[PDB]
Amino acid sequence: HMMLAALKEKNAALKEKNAALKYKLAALKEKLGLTPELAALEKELAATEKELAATEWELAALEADPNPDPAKLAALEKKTAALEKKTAALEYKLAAL
Repeated sequence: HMMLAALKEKNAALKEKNAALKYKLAALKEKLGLTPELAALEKELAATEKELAATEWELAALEADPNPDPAKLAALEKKTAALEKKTAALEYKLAAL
């Protein structure tokens, strides 16, 4: 439960970051036009968003489980860390524009 509570908080921060990146992306599209780089970053943001939605389903099932599988919890933890790195990389690509 302790490790699952932290994963829920990390997921919450990731959804908030993804939303703000959406508004930054759209703002950059206005300032610079639809450049091929922005189109690539939008495609990467849309993908990352879909993986974030999928892992929230895993959080919910693990929360409902009276004895949550440590293996599934560890799989979610590594997936959350990968998405945190992917989102931070996308944030840097956007800030560089």
